[PDB]
Amino acid sequence: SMHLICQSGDVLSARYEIVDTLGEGAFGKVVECIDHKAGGRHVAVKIVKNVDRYCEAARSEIQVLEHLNTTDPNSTFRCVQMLEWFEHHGHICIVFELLGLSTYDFIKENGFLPFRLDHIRKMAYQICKSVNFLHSNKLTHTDLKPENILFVQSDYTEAYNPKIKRDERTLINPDIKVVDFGSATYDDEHHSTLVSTRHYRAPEVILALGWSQPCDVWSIGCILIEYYLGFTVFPTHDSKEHLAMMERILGPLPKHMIQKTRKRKYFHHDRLDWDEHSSAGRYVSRACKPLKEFMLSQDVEHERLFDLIQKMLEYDPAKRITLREALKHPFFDLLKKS
Ligand SMILES: CC(=O)c1cccc(-c2cnc3ccc(NCC4CC4)nn23)c1
Repeated sequence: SMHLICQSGDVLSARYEIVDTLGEGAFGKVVECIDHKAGGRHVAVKIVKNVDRYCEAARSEIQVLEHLNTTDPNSTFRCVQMLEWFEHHGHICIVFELLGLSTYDFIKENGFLPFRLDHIRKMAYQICKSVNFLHSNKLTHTDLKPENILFVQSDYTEAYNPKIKRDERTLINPDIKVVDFGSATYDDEHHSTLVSTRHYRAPEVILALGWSQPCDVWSIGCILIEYYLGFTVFPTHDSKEHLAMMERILGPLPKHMIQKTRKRKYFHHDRLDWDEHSSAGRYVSRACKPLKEFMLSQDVEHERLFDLIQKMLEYDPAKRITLREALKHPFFDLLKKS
């Protein structure tokens, strides 16, 4: 269905010639096009699957982009600019400015090797600045993950290394933009039950205690530790295991969240229902240690990052640091020297 309409050489809306695939999600596909009606400018086109759910998410995304782009026409807060949208054989296609690689693709293709601290600081700052602007405008992203943070530019170099039989990519400039408003929710709109991709889901989302701007802050915390290590500290699929991993890495869950939740399946009285002395239990234990033991250095700038990471992963969303305050954290002082 989608396969039949996203081929190299295909022409969309009598101007956009597909030259390459940039990526794939559950929503569908992102393709690189030459725009023959804008002097041959390369753009990005999100082709949405002709399914009810993804169609309605795409109409929702278009509405959010019109708002964010109108409010911030210079993209000072780094949300991707939408150029226009059309229908091609029943599929909604959204045209955007072409950006470079996802942070996900860059880490994955370098063999899950982390970003440098200097790069992470700049990227964290821009991610917080961009998501804080959604926060100012009565939005929650809900689906922040490395796949949805793209480098503005192809500002990197690439060489084949025959020792390890892949390309290695070296970042020059780490500037990013935030993409995918398919899930973004206004404060007064109906809130989805489940939101976020398992690895980046806040404990208030897992426990169905209600969610808000603070669930984004949790996701950014998870992104930052993945950028620093090259992998997530929550490598799991299952909800309970995910909660076991939070206990190991971050310390016990607040009793009030455990007792308030209707998600009682996960618990037994006051505590996670988790045989730690079992095979799957000892496995989680091996994979997990207190957060600050992931630090690769005791240098103070590593202490700075992990203090912010720890405040972003506060269990209680009423307590969790805001992006307004995260922007002011000591980790960022290095960017504001003068
Ligand atoms: C994934 C998504 O929703 C999205 C939305 C708007 C624009 C883009 C976009 C713009 N330029 C590019 C260049 C690469 C790209 N990669 C897709 C991400 C998923 C790994 N997406 N992309 C992606």
